[PDB]
Amino acid sequence: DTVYTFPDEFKLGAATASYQIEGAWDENGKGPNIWDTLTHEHPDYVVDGATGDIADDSYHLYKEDVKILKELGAQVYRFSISWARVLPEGHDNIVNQDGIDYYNNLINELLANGIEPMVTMYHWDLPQALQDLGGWPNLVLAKYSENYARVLFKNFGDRVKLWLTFNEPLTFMDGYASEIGMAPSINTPGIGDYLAAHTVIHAHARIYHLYDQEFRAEQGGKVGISLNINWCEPATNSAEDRASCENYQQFNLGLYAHPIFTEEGDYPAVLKDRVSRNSADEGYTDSRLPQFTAEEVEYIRGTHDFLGINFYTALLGKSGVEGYEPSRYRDSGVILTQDAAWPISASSWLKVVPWGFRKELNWIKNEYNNPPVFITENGFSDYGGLNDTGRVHYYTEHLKEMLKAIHEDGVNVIGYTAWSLMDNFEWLRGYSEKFGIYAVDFEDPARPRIPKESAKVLAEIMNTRKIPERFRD
Ligand SMILES: O=C1O[C@H](CO)[C@@H](O)[C@H](O)[C@H]1O
Ligand SMILES: [Cl-]
Ligand SMILES: [Cl-]
Ligand code: NA
Repeated sequence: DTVYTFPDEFKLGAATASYQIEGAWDENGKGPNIWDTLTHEHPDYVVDGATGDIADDSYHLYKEDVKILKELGAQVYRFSISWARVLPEGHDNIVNQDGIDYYNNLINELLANGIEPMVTMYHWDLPQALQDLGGWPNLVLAKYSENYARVLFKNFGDRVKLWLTFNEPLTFMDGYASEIGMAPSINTPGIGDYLAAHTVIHAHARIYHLYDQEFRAEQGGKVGISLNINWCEPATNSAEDRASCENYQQFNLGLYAHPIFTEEGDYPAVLKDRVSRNSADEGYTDSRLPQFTAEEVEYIRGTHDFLGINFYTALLGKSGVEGYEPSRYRDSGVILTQDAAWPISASSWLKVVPWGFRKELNWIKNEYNNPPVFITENGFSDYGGLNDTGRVHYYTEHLKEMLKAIHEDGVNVIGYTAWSLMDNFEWLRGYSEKFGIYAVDFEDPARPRIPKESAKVLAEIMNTRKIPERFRD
């Protein structure tokens, strides 16, 4: 039963994000963010015209969140801080004491209940005042991000020892690649999304160096970043299809992880080279991919204490090129599909491919020299219901695959937080797609959280520190 047992030091818990759960979008001095803007000005972009104005009301109900975390037996709670709740103007001239108090109250409540906080600084909710300068494509945001992090480290770092600078820049960069998509819903594919990535990488590095310079000696914590990646399985066993899947890994994970997690640093060569060639062929004087100087490469590489991974699903990849010119997908040189045989979810993009998790963990181990990996998200959507057998099966299979990666393959996985503690605002899908292990009634002003079968099974896993026999192969 070794392969079914969690290592003694391994941390298990659950995860949320600020805009998805908090509500109180304009309460007690909080400034507006790009998701306030999207859901207020462009309800046509969101299922049901939903907003995060109330969501789970975790701004008011944070003690209820801690209660269910304690019931679950979570060792760690991953949550994010709302930038505009703390710095309503984005810049650090005004610090909102209400925001400071709120996150202190949550942190203190967690610790009093024996649950460790893990804090994501940026989970997609950029202050609108910073978007008005251009947002992530504008490199000035790297210094603004440093200043925001300083406020967080100063106020919370005495009690928070696990930090993630960013969540899924691969996803939020796409807010600069569509007029109707993720906030801020700007249509600059193949140009502005790359600029956003570049700024994020710079920002991450500044934040890490800040921690080293101003806080680490005193606080003794760890700073990472949460990167999402799908497994990409070759459609056939050919060398050509394998090449396309390597392209996928480099264009999705490597975009962020090669600069930070390798000894060499910089973007992956294939990323630089394919974008350079495509840009030339299309008549640009300059490559659409921004460049790091040698000094920047050195500054950025090594800025990590662990790697956060969000893992959900897999794709098939075959040799070829498709997508619009210009775009990151077209530049990446892979044709992506899903296998019809894979079990479905309530999300078009999410198919159940648990063995892909093990493959991805091995890819990461080999590419980045077995960094400590914390699984900061993994989970499954349905449309509702407490007898969530699909979600239970999703978790038990993915945890089994992860445990094989640890025990059989030697991957240094150090923790795992399920996405999500509770049903919440699922971005452009509104409240229509449910990812929680606790259900929430969004028509009940009290927003009660009630356990699904998956919450019960995860509690059993957390308590026993093993995969129960009935879920074993
Ligand atoms: O990777 C993610 O997947 C989740 C499910 O789509 C989403 O809700 C989180 O905010 C996001 O970080
Ligand atoms: Cl084949
Ligand atoms: Cl049994
Ligand atoms: Na302060």
